Amino acid sequence: GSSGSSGTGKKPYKCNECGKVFTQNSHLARHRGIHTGEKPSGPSSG
Ligand SMILES: [Zn+2]
Repeated sequence: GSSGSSGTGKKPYKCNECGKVFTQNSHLARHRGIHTGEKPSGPSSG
């Protein structure tokens, strides 16, 4: 007695970070990089 769910992501490979899709996983894995990094911890003072 409830709406049944179905379908995870027909797409080949999507970026759970932004949502970009890449036919080839390799393209995605490498892309995800654009996200990681550039995460400083406040001021440096050095
Ligand atoms: Zn992304």
